[PDB]
Amino acid sequence: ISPPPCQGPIEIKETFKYINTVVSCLVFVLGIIGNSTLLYIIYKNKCMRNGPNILIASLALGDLLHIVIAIPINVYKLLAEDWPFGAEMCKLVPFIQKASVGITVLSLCALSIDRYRAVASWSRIKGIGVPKWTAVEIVLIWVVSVVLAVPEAIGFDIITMDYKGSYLRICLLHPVQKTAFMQFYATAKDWWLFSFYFCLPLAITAFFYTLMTCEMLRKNIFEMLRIDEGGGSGGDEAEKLFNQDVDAAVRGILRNAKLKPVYDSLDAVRRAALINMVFQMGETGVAGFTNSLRMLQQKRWDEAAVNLAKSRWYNQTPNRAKRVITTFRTGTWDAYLNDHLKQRREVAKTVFCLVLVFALCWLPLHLARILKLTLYNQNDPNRCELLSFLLVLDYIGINMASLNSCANPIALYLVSKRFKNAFKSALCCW
Ligand SMILES: COc1ccccc1Oc1c(NS(=O)(=O)c2ccc(C(C)(C)C)cc2)nc(-c2ncccn2)nc1OCCC(=O)Nc1c(C)cccc1C
Ligand SMILES: CC(C)CCC[C@@H](C)[C@H]1CC[C@H]2[C@@H]3CC=C4C[C@@H](O)CC[C@]4(C)[C@H]3CC[C@]12C
Ligand SMILES: CCCCCCCC/C=C\CCCCCCCC(=O)OC[C@H](O)CO
Ligand SMILES: CCCCCCCC/C=C\CCCCCCCC(=O)OC[C@H](O)CO
Ligand SMILES: CCCCCCCC/C=C\CCCCCCCC(=O)OC[C@H](O)CO
Ligand SMILES: CCCCCCCC/C=C\CCCCCCCC(=O)OC[C@H](O)CO
Ligand SMILES: CCCCCCCC/C=C\CCCCCCCC(=O)OC[C@H](O)CO
Ligand SMILES: CCCCCCCC/C=C\CCCCCCCC(=O)OC[C@H](O)CO
Ligand SMILES: CCCCCCCC/C=C\CCCCCCCC(=O)OC[C@H](O)CO
Ligand SMILES: CCCCCCCC/C=C\CCCCCCCC(=O)OC[C@H](O)CO
Ligand SMILES: CCCCCCCC/C=C\CCCCCCCC(=O)OC[C@H](O)CO
Repeated sequence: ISPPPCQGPIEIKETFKYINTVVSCLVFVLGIIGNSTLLYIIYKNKCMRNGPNILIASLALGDLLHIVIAIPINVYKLLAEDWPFGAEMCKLVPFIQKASVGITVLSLCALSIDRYRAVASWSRIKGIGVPKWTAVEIVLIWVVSVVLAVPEAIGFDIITMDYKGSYLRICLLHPVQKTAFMQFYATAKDWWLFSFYFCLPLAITAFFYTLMTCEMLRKNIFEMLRIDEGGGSGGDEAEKLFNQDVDAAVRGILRNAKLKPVYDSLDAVRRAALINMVFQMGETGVAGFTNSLRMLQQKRWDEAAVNLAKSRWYNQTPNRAKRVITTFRTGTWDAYLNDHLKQRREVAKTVFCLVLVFALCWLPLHLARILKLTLYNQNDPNRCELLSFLLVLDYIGINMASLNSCANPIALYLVSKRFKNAFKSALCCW
């Protein structure tokens, strides 16, 4: 017997009824096949199961449970223009959904941490089967996500709304909560969702991804020099001593006037090539390539490559010079590519892609909720026009956030050739 009143929302809600229904059905089909296939693939590859990619199976299973339970209910609700179900279903759907993105949030954090740990060591000796502590991680992730979603199950209920004489059943977080905690949860829910399900995963994953790429860069520079010196051995002690020589070499470069401008201007990979040269000829010898240094300062890669090729250094040690100059030219590790550098590159790509896909899928909806919280005043005279914009962004945000439930298998297919090959075997060859 409770009502609402305006103008702008009406046609947007009706217009988006078909958009929301189509996106949900798309997510349902793409998500059901992609995540089932992903689970199938991950557990079968015993070298995958050995390590961090078992957390990706946790991702896929959590999204699968949301897809099979919550999305059909939402489709029925959209078409019915009412909540046709009972109170139990009203409590179940938001509980399942909140638990599922919690599993996604914590799995992505765990994946970025475990990838960082793997990079930090030399001569990694893997065990057989799922590592015991990764299994503990999975249980903990799922238990915490479920406990955090419990308030949805407690708070949601069915109420009847009267809209201009028409009665509608609506499933929502009940306006009156019984306990003081549940009343606090209702007031704080919107900020809490932004904090735990958006800010926390971005903070954890950005930090550990950054640590991981920094250690990958040091190991790649270490292998670059060892390969160019005819061979050598890695390990924590060997790397630490080498890193001190690198740090000292960069300290020298920053105190020499010819080298600092080109060094500061260069990217990380191209700085390694310049450090490589400093290791071979010393600091003053590198300063001699004024024309070449100028070209690298002005980003003339091909031009700089030719000038370096025409040098005494090139004549004496051509094989090393060719590799160094390719590094300058491409800004990649392709000339020094071995299995270690190959595996480091694939690892960085998959973690980066999954986190970025999560962030972009969810950012519009979180931005919706925030703008509505801070800005929407119904007491402001032009109340209905601002609502129209927020309602449209909220609808877009809902569909884009929903896409993340099916996006990870597709992203893995597109980014990792290992996963792409495994996808083809399971689907195209079945
Ligand atoms: C961490 O979680 C969030 C963080 C920040 C903001 C929102 C967050 O989560 C939500 C979200 N949360 S909610 O507002 O508490 C809510 C949940 C369920 C329900 C019914 C349907 C049971 C009555 C009504 C309201 N609501 C919707 C929503 N979608 C459609 C209509 C009404 N509401 N979408 C979200 O994410 C979109 C992705 C998604 O998967 N949504 C979804 C889908 C696609 C189907 C079913 C249920 C849901 C929540
Ligand atoms: C694998 C992918 C491409 C399949 C896509 C399935 C989508 C497009 C299908 C599945 C269910 C379908 C909906 C089911 C019922 C209705 C209600 C009707 O009043 C309008 C059409 C509408 C809204 C359909 C639109 C198309 C639809 C959403
Ligand atoms: C890449 C994935 C391929 C698969 C895609 C499957 C086919 C979807 C095609 C059309 C559905 C479009 C539905 C969304 C449009 C809703 C119509 C609408 O809102 O119309 C309002 C009207 O203009 C007010 O008068
Ligand atoms: C794999 C993990 C997934 C976990 C999924 C849990 C599913 C069961 C829970 C709620 C469904 C409710 C069904 C709605 C029908 C209600 C009928 C009824 O009245 O009885 C049940 C109620 O608990 C007493 O009345
Ligand atoms: C991704 C899907 C999540 C994984 C599967 C989910 C876990 C299912 C196991 C136990 C249910 C949770 C047990 C605690 C939740 C029940 C609490 C509750 O329902 O409260 C009733 C409320 O008080 C009435 O008003
Ligand atoms: C792997 C390890 C698995 C560990 C598994 C942990 C499961 C959840 C534990 C604590 C969360 C519960 C904390 C909240 C307690 C609520 C107390 C309560 O229910 O209060 C009654 C209420 O006051 C009457 O109306
Ligand atoms: C294959 C599926 C895998 C699914 C794996 C999921 C693991 C969930 C395990 C324990 C969570 C139990 C949560 C218990 C929450 C206790 C607090 C509570 O229930 O509060 C109700 C409130 O008191 C009413 O008024
Ligand atoms: C690595 C360090 C991470 C540390 C672990 C962080 C995990 C949770 C994240 C944010 C906490 C939630 C903050 C949100 C506060 C609840 C909502 C609120 O602000 O309630 C007050 C209300 O606005 C009055 O009107
Ligand atoms: C120097 C050490 C600091 C290192 C930091 C790393 C930890 C960051 C992790 C989570 C932060 C999440 C913060 C979420 C902020 C939103 C909370 C908020 O805005 O409060 C609501 C509103 O203001 C009330 O009315
Ligand atoms: C592309 C199809 C878009 C469909 C509709 C929008 C859906 C929005 C969700 C995700 C899009 C963003 C995903 C971006 C992933 C980038 C991965 C990447 O950049 O590769 C890593 C490498 O290190 C450098 O390329
Ligand atoms: C996953 C991506 C989700 C898909 C997102 C696609 C972008 C939707 C933008 C505008 C459509 C709705 C705009 C409605 C603005 C006009 C509302 C109105 O009242 O117009 C009535 C007339 O029939 C028509 O304009």
